Amino acid sequence: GSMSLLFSPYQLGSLSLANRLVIAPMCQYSAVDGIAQDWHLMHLGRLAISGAGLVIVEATGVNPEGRITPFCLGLYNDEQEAALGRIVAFAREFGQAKMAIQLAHAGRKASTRRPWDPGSPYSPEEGGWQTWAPSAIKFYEESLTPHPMSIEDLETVKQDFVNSAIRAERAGFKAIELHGAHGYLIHQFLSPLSNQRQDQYGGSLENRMRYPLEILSAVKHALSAEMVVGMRISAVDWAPGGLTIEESITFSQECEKRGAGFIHVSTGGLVAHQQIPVGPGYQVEHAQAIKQNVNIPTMAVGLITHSAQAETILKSEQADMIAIARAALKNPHWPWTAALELGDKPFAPPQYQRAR
Amino acid sequence: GSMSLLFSPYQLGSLSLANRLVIAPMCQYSAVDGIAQDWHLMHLGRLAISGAGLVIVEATGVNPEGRITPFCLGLYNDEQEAALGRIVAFAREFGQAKMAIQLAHAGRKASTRRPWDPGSPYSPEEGGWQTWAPSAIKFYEESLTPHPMSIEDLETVKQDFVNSAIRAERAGFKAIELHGAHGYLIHQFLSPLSNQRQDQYGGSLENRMRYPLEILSAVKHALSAEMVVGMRISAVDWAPGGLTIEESITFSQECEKRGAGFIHVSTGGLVAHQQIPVGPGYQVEHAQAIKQNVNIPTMAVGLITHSAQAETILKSEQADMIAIARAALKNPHWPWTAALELGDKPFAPPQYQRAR
Amino acid sequence: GSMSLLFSPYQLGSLSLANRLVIAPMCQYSAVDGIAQDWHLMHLGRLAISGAGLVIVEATGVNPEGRITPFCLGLYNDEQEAALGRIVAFAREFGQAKMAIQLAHAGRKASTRRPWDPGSPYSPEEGGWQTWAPSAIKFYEESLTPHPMSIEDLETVKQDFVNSAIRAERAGFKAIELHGAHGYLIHQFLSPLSNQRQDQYGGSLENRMRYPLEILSAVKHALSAEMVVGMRISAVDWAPGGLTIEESITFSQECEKRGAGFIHVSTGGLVAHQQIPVGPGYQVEHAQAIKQNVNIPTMAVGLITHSAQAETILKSEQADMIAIARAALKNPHWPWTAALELGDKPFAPPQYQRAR
Amino acid sequence: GSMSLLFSPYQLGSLSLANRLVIAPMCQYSAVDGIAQDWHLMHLGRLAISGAGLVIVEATGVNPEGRITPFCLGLYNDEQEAALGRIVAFAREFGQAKMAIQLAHAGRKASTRRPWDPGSPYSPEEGGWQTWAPSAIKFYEESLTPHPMSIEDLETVKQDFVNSAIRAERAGFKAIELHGAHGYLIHQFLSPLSNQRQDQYGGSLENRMRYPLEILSAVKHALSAEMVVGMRISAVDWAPGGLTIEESITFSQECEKRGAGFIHVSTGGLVAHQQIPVGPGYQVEHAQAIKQNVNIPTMAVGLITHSAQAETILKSEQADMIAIARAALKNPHWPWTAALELGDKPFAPPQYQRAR
Ligand SMILES: Cc1cc2nc3c(=O)[nH]c(=O)nc-3n(C[C@H](O)[C@H](O)[C@H](O)COP(=O)(O)O)c2cc1C
Ligand SMILES: Cc1cc2nc3c(=O)[nH]c(=O)nc-3n(C[C@H](O)[C@H](O)[C@H](O)COP(=O)(O)O)c2cc1C
Ligand SMILES: Cc1cc2nc3c(=O)[nH]c(=O)nc-3n(C[C@H](O)[C@H](O)[C@H](O)COP(=O)(O)O)c2cc1C
Ligand SMILES: Cc1cc2nc3c(=O)[nH]c(=O)nc-3n(C[C@H](O)[C@H](O)[C@H](O)COP(=O)(O)O)c2cc1C
Ligand SMILES: CCC(CO)(CO)CO
Ligand SMILES: CCC(CO)(CO)CO
Ligand SMILES: [Cl-]
Ligand SMILES: [Cl-]
Ligand SMILES: [Cl-]
Ligand SMILES: [Cl-]
Ligand SMILES: [Cl-]
Ligand SMILES: [Y+3]
Ligand SMILES: [Y+3]
Ligand SMILES: [Y+3]
Ligand SMILES: [Y+3]
Ligand SMILES: [Y+3]
Ligand SMILES: [Y+3]
Ligand SMILES: [Y+3]
Repeated sequence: GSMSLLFSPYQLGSLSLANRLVIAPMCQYSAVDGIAQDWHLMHLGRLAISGAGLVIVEATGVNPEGRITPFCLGLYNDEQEAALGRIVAFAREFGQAKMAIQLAHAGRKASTRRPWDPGSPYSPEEGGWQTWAPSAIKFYEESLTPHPMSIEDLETVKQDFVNSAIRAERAGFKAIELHGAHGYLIHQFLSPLSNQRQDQYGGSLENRMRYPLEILSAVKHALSAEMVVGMRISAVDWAPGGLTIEESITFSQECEKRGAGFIHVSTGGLVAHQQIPVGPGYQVEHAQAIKQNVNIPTMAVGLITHSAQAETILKSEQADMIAIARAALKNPHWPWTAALELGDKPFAPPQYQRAR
Repeated sequence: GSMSLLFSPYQLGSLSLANRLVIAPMCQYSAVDGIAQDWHLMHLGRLAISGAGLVIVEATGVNPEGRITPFCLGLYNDEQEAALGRIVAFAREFGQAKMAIQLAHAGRKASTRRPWDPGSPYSPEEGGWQTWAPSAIKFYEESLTPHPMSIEDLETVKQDFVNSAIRAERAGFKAIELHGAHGYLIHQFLSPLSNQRQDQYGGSLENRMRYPLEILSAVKHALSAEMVVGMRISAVDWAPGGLTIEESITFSQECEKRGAGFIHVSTGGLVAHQQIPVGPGYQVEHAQAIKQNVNIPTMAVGLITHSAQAETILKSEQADMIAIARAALKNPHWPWTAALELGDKPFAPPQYQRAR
Repeated sequence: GSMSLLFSPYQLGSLSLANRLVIAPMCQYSAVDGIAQDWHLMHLGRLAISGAGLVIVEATGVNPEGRITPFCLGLYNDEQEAALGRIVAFAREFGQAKMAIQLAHAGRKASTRRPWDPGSPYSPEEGGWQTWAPSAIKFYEESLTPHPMSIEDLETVKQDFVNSAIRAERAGFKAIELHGAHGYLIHQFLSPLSNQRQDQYGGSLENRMRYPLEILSAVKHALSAEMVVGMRISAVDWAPGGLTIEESITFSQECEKRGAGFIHVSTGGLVAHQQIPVGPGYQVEHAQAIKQNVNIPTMAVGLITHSAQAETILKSEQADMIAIARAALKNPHWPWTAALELGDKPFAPPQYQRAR
Repeated sequence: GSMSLLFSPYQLGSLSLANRLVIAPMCQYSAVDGIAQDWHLMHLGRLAISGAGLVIVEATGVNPEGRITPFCLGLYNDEQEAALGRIVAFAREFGQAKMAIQLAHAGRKASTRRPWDPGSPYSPEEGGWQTWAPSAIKFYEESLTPHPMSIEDLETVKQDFVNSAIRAERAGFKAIELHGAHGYLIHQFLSPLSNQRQDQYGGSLENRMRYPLEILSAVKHALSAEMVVGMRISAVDWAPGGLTIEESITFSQECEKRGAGFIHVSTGGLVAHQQIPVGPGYQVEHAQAIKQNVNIPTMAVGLITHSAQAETILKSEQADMIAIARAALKNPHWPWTAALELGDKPFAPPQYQRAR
């Protein structure tokens, strides 16, 4: 690349990327017992040949109770690892995208239904399960009060993150994103609205960061040095008394000190009474606040739908990388059109080059 | 549908379609021994969820020597049939498209390379094969002169079409398109530039139509009556002394009498010295000529790239159905954008409805 | 031009046009006593530099009572002629469009309000006037029954058309379009729903065509031979018992025999109880019916909004020229984008070439 | 407006604007003796009905020698004022834009040719004139060395700015933009590359700002209090030893103290050996630097071509208003399309509402 920043090659730690465009993680709710299915090969295989330099696989539960739904991906046994490795192998052969995976634990937001099947969370008798959380504070008022995690629970989930990370590297993923955003377990520890613990893992900012930073360090220590481990954050909670940009800056700096390779900057998701001023680029200001206070790449996301918008965000130095989600659902070849509009050569596998 | 013709439900014989939009067949050159691969599940699965009412699988050889390349799909053994049936099953579960397959024999254009691997056709020592044709007339001057087919050769290929058709119906395909276009075997019989036979299968128009009409009747007789069997034609050869629109009208009328369910109207492909006046809708006039002389649905194709162009073709009654190929490679969700521009509700699988 | 038909130079009679794109006439309702104002210089000057090869000025009344509204253009005195000549001179200096004007008489549809001021027609005491028509049959039930025109009335209006044509030629217009469409005076004579006369100007088709053909012949005879005089028609009435495409074909053939230079093919407008199947290219079929039966250029119009749609209409030979109206109101530089989409050089005046 | 910031009503000093979209000044080189012509009515009248809330008329010379070219607008006599007043009156009748004018003196860049007539500046005997500048330093090496301005020259040109401002207010303009950018006279004083004076108007930053700040204060004092007077700046020179963003921040703050109503942030234009990193939004970072240090509205400009890009600039608080130029030449109804893409009601005069 030469004409635009968006499609110029970029170095993410030890990982050489074809460009600065990222496909954000998007849950598909199409797995069986956490095992990726034909849908994921069709869905992720398309994103891998889209032209983006990095594709982040949807939130993947580190243990059965960490899945958002009974239909989410998991990475806690050999059968799930083999299915994901097959998809990574397809991406290696046909696309120019590096494959990353988002390791997650849904915390108090687990055991829920597909978004297109509205209703209350699955009760244990309906095939659901009781959730875990830093504190016994509910997100869904209609379901069971979450189990407050003991010190041994913290070590169990942390080891599950480590084991899922080791499986991911073995399956061929070149980067890992820890899901500390959108109201799931790590975010639940970070924010005072959900963390009311009275030990050293709740209260002050340093206490609320303590367990998420342990997970990051433990994951980084269990992987080879060339593996990239990043953190997706919710920089603010959009609710009174929640996470502030100053605290998220501090957390992002602490993540960098422990070897995080990038910060993926999102917002919201912690409480139902949030008020989010949704609009084009409504989270770009938060990405710029993070980028100006860390020395690792920052990914912006949120209603980024046009190449000229994406390139301005990079050129004006609001972020280092552009992530898109819904624009890629509408047009999975968004990078093709975007590269042409910016004057760069679009990527296309040989099978598709008669349309180029 | 209610706002446009393009996205109003349509009946193709006994086959109820969600709309009048067709994805034209597009060779992928990604098979192994004729067996569909992961690429085809990714490629065809996406087209099946695109919103189109009908997806026509790429040209599939009825026997090993009928493949265009060593990397084309085949439908002459159980392993190939099972792999295609798996893709059809994916379409039945997630998409609203009916699945069709184009049964083909490449004739004198067989045993060639991938289009992105330029070079001469594969010689027999390179893993290629000598081709079959109605007459010993070469398309590629650098390769072997094709073997002119005897009467028993005609019956062998005809039975191969029948067997592939039976396999296709068993694999779940609801429609079959016989490939009588683009310079392959059936087209080679139809045109005087390639058919110089001295028996009852060459010479007059009725002789040149005789063998293609036999294949159609044999295929239609070997399948259940609710199966749709259509014919893709090259209405003209774009070369002096070749097929004329009057002859293609006659052949299309003869196809209807034999039970053909639709006519898919393309042009060209027979000889290398063709001069094609390519441009937006350059084959639509040929589709209107066929439509005005037959009582079965006519599909138009050829540089149809915009919804307003497609809808005008239907409203002005130049054709009954719209086929797209390259526009679907560039944007596999073309029907999504097209439906919105025409004021109709776009189709999207539930996994993607948060982008709708 | 060389890449598309739409932007290839075209010969309209003795007029050499830059392309085949026409801006259809569009009433602006912004005149004072029929005199063009600053609005018309802003509006028509923009259309003249748009890139279209031909701009047709809105329906211009040949006498005060022939105006649709008190705010319509007129061409029956020196002050109106001078104002229009100033606009034609602006077009000559900056644009590549030839200037045409639509000469009209509203007949029984005259003396009405601006479309954005809904209400009954202006009564004579409100500043309106009683209308003239072939028969005493109302379009608006709330207004005065129109005067049925006597023999001297026919001669008077015909002479008004002649005088306006002479003024138009003197002001610099290179083509004239007679408004025989959309339910106005000439159309009122053509259709049996509005013409119930008992003399030689009503009854048979030959009688209903008689007065419109006299106007055409008289206009053609009064102008220099290189002036182009065309006819805009309503090919059908979209009402039971109205004009048929067969009758409009005959009238269009009679127009050519009198020296008409083109047929502009529209539909509707005669009666309020019409049912029009509106949609993209819904009048293109009617244009093709006329084009196949005359040897003068045919202009298609009606929801033509995209370059690929326009080029398909020309390439498939449904019409000889493409007319647009509402697409040019939405984007007055529609030809700029259209030429780029078709691969041709877009026209731009030197003041705007830093955007090219 | 309510759905987007770009099309929400905005307060610019005492001026109520329909939205936050600005049409940037664009020289047309179509005047005669500084008098606006039919071209300017066509061009500026279209911009006034485009939907933008503010239209800035092209750089207008405060005296004959301050014009960039012999074909630029001037505002130093009654005939020029009356012609501009007739355009403002057209805008007031049909559009929703408030009208502003850019008052300028080209300094050492005066007496040049139309951009589409490349060549050396007009010499005095060819109808050109010798230029004035803070120092006898040439921009064009082929022309006469500019006159270094004496104390009376400063007072004379300052009075010319005052007189033109009074004429502009009398002609109906509601805002004035002083042209302190793009290498013209005021910019020539600000930058050390062009200002080498040894008196109190050169040397230190305080000295280089002294004369531009006098012009602003004198213009502000001669107008009514409700008139808006802004400053267009070149925030950096893109050349070694030129203006820095720190210096432009200081100048912008000094402008605010003396009553400037807004800062319009551009860059470059001072020296020919500049190297500008052109790209989408390449001047937005400079606008944000100004916005973060002043309490008056800041306008961003420079390759802003898409609504999502423009809205992101506002929502992420890089600027308060969006200015477009070349995008408005390509599509003068850019605000119409932009409002629809952002979900707001587009503005259209009643004559055009049948296209909405
Ligand atoms: C269908 C869907 C699934 C998503 N799943 C995830 C997820 O698993 N993990 C995550 O961090 N974000 C998820 N998100 C949020 C996106 O990653 C992204 O942050 C959000 O959609 C805003 O970006 P966009 O406007 O480009 O879509 C999902 C979004 C959608 C629409
Ligand atoms: C990559 C590619 C593969 C194709 N393979 C086939 C094929 O197997 N059988 C066939 O009948 N046409 C084939 N075609 C031709 C298309 O079906 C279609 O008729 C042609 O591309 C014109 O349509 P379009 O302009 O919409 O692309 C292929 C076209 C492309 C671009
Ligand atoms: C505002 C407006 C004014 C029009 N005025 C005229 C007219 O004066 N004479 C005429 O023959 N048609 C007139 N028409 C009809 C158009 O010329 C054209 O035939 C019709 O709008 C369909 O074309 P389109 O879909 O491209 O707009 C007008 C249409 C509009 C929207
Ligand atoms: C034809 C043309 C004329 C221009 N004239 C002026 C001018 O008179 N005064 C000025 O400050 N900028 C002028 N400019 C610069 C623009 O105002 C604007 O700052 C620049 O084009 C970048 O914005 P854009 O990318 O939206 O076009 C002109 C630009 C163009 C293309
Ligand atoms: C036939 C009467 C009339 C024509 O409209 C005479 O010119 C009235 O203006
Ligand atoms: C200083 C002389 C001059 C510069 O503009 C002003 O009078 C000449 O017009
Ligand atoms: Cl293990
Ligand atoms: Cl999520
Ligand atoms: Cl083919
Ligand atoms: Cl009309
Ligand atoms: Cl300038
Ligand atoms: Y323990
Ligand atoms: Y920087
Ligand atoms: Y019909
Ligand atoms: Y009379
Ligand atoms: Y022809
Ligand atoms: Y002096
Ligand atoms: Y703020």
